[PDB]
Amino acid sequence: ALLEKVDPNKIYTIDEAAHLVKELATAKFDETVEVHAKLGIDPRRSDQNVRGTVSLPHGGRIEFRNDKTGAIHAPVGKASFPPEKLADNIRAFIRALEAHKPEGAKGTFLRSVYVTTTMGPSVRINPHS
Repeated sequence: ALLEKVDPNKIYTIDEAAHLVKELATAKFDETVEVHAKLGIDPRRSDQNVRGTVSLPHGGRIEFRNDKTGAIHAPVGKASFPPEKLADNIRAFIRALEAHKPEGAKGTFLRSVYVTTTMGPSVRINPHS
């Protein structure tokens, strides 16, 4: 079972997650791996809008933007990808995100970061790993 391979309370490192999202993807087609991050901003305030692009080391087409709840979502590869390639794409997105903490936001910028495939449990990850 998948549920028992993921600890909902545990925070995983970028490497661990990459190797775990492969055991969660069971579909016969190739699921997309997606990164989500709840930002330390206020959706209410407009000068706290995060919108930038980034080139994935292993891919390339990706531009992010905060949603109505101050959250950022982005695909970082396919579940078929070798684990080390997912791990690099995950870091490249974060390291890029962190450079955009708006001047008008006080507090931790990365409040929660997790990874998911098209179906299944989410994998909470330590972004500083």
